[PDB]
Amino acid sequence: GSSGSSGRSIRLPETIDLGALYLSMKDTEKGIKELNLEKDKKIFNHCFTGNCVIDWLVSNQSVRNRQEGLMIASSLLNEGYLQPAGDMSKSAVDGTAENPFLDNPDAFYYFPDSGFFCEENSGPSSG
Repeated sequence: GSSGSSGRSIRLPETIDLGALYLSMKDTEKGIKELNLEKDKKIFNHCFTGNCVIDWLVSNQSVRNRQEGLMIASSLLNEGYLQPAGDMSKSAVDGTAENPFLDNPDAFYYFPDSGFFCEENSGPSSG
């Protein structure tokens, strides 16, 4: 255990700790549910959509509304708690945007701990 906060103002909710939050999402029943979708000829396993993440925070009484979860969800991607999956969010976390999160149902995300494995789905060719 080690504490010692510093600074004039605090953007993030001092009453919360990203680290502790990410743990709640790791839960099977008290965490964010994942799925198996295929994009850009690639089936990402153990991947969840954006919206799901945002809501998951609201339902857990972590935020007041979606927008509110935008910060918590965005920070998770800045620290590493969340990993982008798809040229969609990927282009964001790389682009010049205060928040890498897209709070969109088309944006996928995976945990750095969850057994994430991407499989390239080949296509039917001729000859």
